[PDB]
Amino acid sequence: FDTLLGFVELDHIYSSALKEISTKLSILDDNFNHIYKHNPIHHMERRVKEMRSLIEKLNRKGLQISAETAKEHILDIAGIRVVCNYLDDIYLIEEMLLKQEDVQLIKRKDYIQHPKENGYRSLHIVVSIPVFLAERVEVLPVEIQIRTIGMDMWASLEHKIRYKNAETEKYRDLLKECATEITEVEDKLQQIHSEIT
Amino acid sequence: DTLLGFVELDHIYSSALKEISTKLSILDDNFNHIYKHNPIHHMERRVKEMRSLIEKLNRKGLQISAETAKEHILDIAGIRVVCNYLDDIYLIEEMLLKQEDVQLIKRKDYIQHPKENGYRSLHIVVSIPVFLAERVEVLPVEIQIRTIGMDMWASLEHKIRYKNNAETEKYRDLLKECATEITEVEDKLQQIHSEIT
Amino acid sequence: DTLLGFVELDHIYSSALKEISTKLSILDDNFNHIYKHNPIHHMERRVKEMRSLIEKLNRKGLQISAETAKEHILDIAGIRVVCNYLDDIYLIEEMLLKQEDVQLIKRKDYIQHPKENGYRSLHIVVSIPVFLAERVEVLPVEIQIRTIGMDMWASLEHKIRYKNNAETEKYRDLLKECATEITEVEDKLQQIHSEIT
Amino acid sequence: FDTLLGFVELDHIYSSALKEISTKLSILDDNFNHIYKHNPIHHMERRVKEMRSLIEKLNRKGLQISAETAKEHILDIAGIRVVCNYLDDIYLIEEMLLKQEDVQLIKRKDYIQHPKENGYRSLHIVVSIPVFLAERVEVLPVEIQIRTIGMDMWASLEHKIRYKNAETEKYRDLLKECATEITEVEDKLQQIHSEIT
Repeated sequence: FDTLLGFVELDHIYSSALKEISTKLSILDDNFNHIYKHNPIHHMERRVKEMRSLIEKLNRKGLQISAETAKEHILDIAGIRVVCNYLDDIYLIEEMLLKQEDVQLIKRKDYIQHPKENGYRSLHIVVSIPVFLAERVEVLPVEIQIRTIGMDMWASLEHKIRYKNAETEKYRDLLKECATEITEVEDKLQQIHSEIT
Repeated sequence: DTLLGFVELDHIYSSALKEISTKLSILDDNFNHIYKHNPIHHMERRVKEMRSLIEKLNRKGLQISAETAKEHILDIAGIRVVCNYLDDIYLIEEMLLKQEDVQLIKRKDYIQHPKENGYRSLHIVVSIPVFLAERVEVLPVEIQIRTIGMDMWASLEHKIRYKNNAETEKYRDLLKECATEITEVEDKLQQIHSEIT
Repeated sequence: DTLLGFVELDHIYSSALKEISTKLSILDDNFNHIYKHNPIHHMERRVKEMRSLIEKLNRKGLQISAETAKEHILDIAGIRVVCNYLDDIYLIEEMLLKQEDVQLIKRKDYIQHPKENGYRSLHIVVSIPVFLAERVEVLPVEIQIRTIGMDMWASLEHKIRYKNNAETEKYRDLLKECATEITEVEDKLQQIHSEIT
Repeated sequence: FDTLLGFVELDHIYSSALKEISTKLSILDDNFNHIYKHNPIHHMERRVKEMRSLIEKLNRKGLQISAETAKEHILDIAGIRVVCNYLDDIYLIEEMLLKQEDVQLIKRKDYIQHPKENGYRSLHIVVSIPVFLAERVEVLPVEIQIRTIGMDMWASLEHKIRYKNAETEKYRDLLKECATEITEVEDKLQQIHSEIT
């Protein structure tokens, strides 16, 4: 059906958006290491929301179900997580990214500055990037989650408890202890690395 | 010190290659999504090694430094885009050059007018911005767009000149015949492919 | 349940493809280190999708399950090894089949004896052990070894049959001519390459 | 010089060795995730010792300097670090690897069972693997260091203090605190993950 075709196109163009941001981030990481001897980025992961998740979300909001609706109302269709070696790399990567001429900052939420009640810590920014296609240019939003390795280890276990669902409450306070415990050890590693660089 | 400049040159022109690769990969994928055909067969990136920069500077009587190479050699970074069919070459060019941040610097169409020795390729030098940690660099990249068959020829011819160049005269008439025979069969394959699409 | 078997089939035959890819990549690299020439131009792996397994099972009147497919279809996993020159094909075969953990199952040389329609490739089915988390599987893999030119032909011919197959008769005489013309030029390029090496 | 050639060959064949082990590990990781919903491996890194480090080491031992000497006396010429998500993945990966028919265990040292005085924790195993080359098979040793993410974060900062050299003593006891602090939080994450899987 015609409606179906748009969502296939949607997956493809947002994947291209991820390619654009990944290359910028890789170049930033690589040049920081060249000038300096430190790679701010440990690894990255990319994902594009599955069409079924998009329709569900659109259904939830009571909106007309098409790809054009999806673009307008869901801005983390494309997501990239940037896992950093040290806490200062997180803020630093953001500065290096957002000062680029063709990167527009759309939304920002700093769960490192303001941790979640559960203990989740990450830096969330939505940015827009031009994507040049065969016969047009698309300016597309991309959700970038920037975090430390420890933050990433915490968030993945928490996530694995939630979706797979009564266990979350059972582990809620102990996961908060780990989020606190992970924060503390990462600032000690941060301040040792700050001193020697 | 002089040597460091060339390491810097390699690094930043390699970053330029990543930027242009991503654009091309996105074009190829979008072209395929629209017309059910992948124009690009493969790509190969290369930065000219410092010894290839110096002899070219020497041949021009230029002072031997990375900044002189930067100013005077526009194929320091080169990417070969190998296409499945001859008409794909000109579609990749059109799709690339209409991007606002891609500027055409030089163009020479050895497909429209082959070299006497039989060589064919479309050469365009374009400029691309590279966003680094603490500065932006606009760098030229030489793009050689050719068919698979043109690439097989050029690789062998390139493998006649560099190793034991004296024989370049010995095979010149036979390599011209092969270039003609490759052209002939690629036009037949092009028109069979055009008819069914 | 039946569906799960096929997901398992895809996964383990994909692992077989990784094992054989690594062997071939190591052979290519070592051949290059000794003789200053890379025999392999590129490779493409593919697992036949479940719909391609079922119709083949149906065509044979076989019960529709992953275990029946496993027993009766030896090209579930296929890798195409595209070589730079015709003589490289037989050297890759010899180098691969002498490995103690590679067993030849089937061989058919369409280069020595092309198909009437013009197709050429060397087909060998080999078995490879795949070491999994909790068991070892010895799985067959169909390897199609061909030159770049053979690959261009087969891709177009393959693109005549599957989409709008009626025209397969229309282009049959013209595709035969192209296969002949590709053979002729690849033997000239082979002998120029052999002489300088 | 003739001696030089052997060391070039050495780098190449030990790199092939790394390719063989990487593929096995990737298949193990991927199959564990298929059967179970957990990827034991977070990431891997490969390195082959630089020729200058090999000569220095041979010089240190007062041995004749050739590639053949190097193979005999240096068994971590090829090294792969396997960074695991949880502490139990480390032991588990080892079991899955060493039960494979063509993997021979050569040496083992468990710094997780027995931490270093500084606080370093990792599992070190040297294994041998057949590498099939163009015209021979080589059974080559490979050093595999298996560790947790936290262990890897600890070890990299410690390493960055040592090579870059009076700072090591300054940070010695504080790095020991982090090694202890990292251990504690990783066993809490381990026991939460053990309970829900």
